[PDB]
Amino acid sequence: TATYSGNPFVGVTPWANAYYASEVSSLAIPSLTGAMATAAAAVAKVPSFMWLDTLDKTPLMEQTLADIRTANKNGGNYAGQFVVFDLPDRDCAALASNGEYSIADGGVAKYKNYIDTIRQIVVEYSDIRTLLVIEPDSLANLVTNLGTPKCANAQSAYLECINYAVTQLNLPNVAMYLDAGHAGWLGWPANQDPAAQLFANVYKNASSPRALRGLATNVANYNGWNITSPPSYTQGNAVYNEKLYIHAIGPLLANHGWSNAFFITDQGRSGKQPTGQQQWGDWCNVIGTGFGIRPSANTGDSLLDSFVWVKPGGECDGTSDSSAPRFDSHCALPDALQPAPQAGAWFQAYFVQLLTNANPSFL
Ligand SMILES: *[C@@H]1O[C@H](CO)[C@@H](O)[C@H](O)[C@H]1NC(C)=O
Ligand SMILES: *[C@@H]1O[C@H](CO)[C@@H](O)[C@H](O)[C@H]1NC(C)=O
Ligand SMILES: *[C@H]1O[C@H](CO)[C@@H](O)[C@H](O)[C@@H]1O
Ligand SMILES: *[C@H]1O[C@H](CO)[C@@H](O)[C@H](O)[C@@H]1O
Ligand SMILES: *[C@H]1O[C@H](CO)[C@@H](O)[C@H](O)[C@@H]1O
Ligand SMILES: *[C@H]1O[C@H](CO)[C@@H](O)[C@H](O)[C@@H]1O
Ligand SMILES: *[C@H]1O[C@H](CO)[C@@H](O)[C@H](O)[C@@H]1O
Ligand SMILES: *[C@H]1O[C@H](CO)[C@@H](O)[C@H](O)[C@@H]1O
Ligand SMILES: *[C@H]1O[C@H](CO)[C@@H](O)[C@H](O)[C@@H]1O
Repeated sequence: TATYSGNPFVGVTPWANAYYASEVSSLAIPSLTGAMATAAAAVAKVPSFMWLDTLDKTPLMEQTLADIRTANKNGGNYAGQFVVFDLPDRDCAALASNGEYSIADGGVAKYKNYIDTIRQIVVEYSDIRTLLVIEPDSLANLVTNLGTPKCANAQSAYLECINYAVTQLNLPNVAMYLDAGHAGWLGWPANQDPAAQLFANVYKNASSPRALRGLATNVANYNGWNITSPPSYTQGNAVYNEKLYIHAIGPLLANHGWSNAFFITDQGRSGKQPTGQQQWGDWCNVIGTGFGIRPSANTGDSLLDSFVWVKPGGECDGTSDSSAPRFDSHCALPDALQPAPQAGAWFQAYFVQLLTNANPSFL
């Protein structure tokens, strides 16, 4: 049951990790009352992805897989879900990056060690199907942000590191999905082909890895999956939702050598449409959002393997504190909820917002 054919989401149930469940029960619930905290308890049972944003997060991955092995040894049929996110000079186009490795200070070698560490864990838990999202906010920058010096200089490192990750994690119990931005980034007509070309090149350059199932879209973003009317901030783009995006880029990938590419789409913060975004490019702790379509493989779509919740709702995108290190001005915009703590830290007011605006509702 660890190995699979076709859609890796079919035949298993994604695991709802203890890490996120702890945050909800210990940081959120003690502050909620009645209907609200009962609804919060339910959110903790919805499976979401765990982010390995630092090397010191790897022991947590092993800990999670141990829990799953027991659950399965205890009759479960669960699969792990993780995000590989520690590229050197990470988020090259961002005003502030929390990435621990730098290309200038042997970041490529450090990244390979990080991948070697993850591989050993996956080989150790060969009995568990592991679903992985590979490096969000990486390759998309190579399509539109080469005008930014940091991205231009990180191009070779990004491609070398991604090749290593994809080849070293190419195992029977693994299913990988390369991050491919979203409709508002690569969905624009002029960006579709250049993007398809790059992703197809990465695939073929890694010798068409069996484990590389396809692409992941809308990660940590808020686009709707199949909304019938275009939000004002999408003006000028015919591809205004994720469904239109994957169906546009799908055939293009085939034209470039990558046939049979499938997709997964983040809907964890897409429940309320339109959102409170004043501009499509606004990504930090956006106001007017809610939990969206629940994770499921019954997508009613030919290209979507599953709806997923990659970015865990409640965990901060970045701080709004100007006197704080790693401060990004995008988190201080009128459509960003404030005050916001450090990236990854629990953001209670944001969690309550998502819970209140949820669709399907939890209340
Ligand atoms: C192909 O793989 C090599 C490493 O073997 C890497 O250096 C190169 O950047 C990759 N090229 C592309 C287009 O992915
Ligand atoms: C959008 O997708 C959801 C989930 O598959 C479905 O319930 C809904 O009917 C769809 N709406 C439209 C307009 O296609
Ligand atoms: C998935 O594939 C493995 C071998 O790669 C088999 O042992 C298993 O039964 C399933 O077919
Ligand atoms: C996880 O749990 C679901 C129940 O919704 C099963 O259908 C699946 O086979 C796995 O055991
Ligand atoms: C359970 O785990 C979460 C995530 O680390 C903590 O925030 C919480 O305090 C508890 O230890
Ligand atoms: C944290 O713990 C509480 C109480 O056990 C649960 O209700 C919640 O779902 C989460 O697991
Ligand atoms: C959240 O963390 C607290 C300890 O800080 C636990 O008591 C609780 O059960 C949950 O794991
Ligand atoms: C729950 O959230 C409240 C804020 O509404 C905090 O005061 C409390 O410490 C807990 O984090
Ligand atoms: C939500 O509902 C549950 C079930 O009655 C309660 O235990 C909780 O206190 C909240 O009111």
